[PDB]
Amino acid sequence: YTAFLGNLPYDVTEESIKEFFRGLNISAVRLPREPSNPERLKGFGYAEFEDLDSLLSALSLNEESLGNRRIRVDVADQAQD
Repeated sequence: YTAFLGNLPYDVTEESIKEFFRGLNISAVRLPREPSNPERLKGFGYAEFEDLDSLLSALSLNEESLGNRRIRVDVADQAQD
């Protein structure tokens, strides 16, 4: 499945979601942020997730109000859906 978020207050994606996102492993994480060195905080990410475990957290974990930015998490298709 694919989980994309509204806006990340600092915990965005890529390693962060892979671990913070939830209980299950996510196949991939695409965040407009570059952690290779920059370490940016924006709002808009996508991850391939089992959702299952993620779905539970993704439903609540997400949309949290952080400072002035909330990251929404929703399940978006999977391979071919």
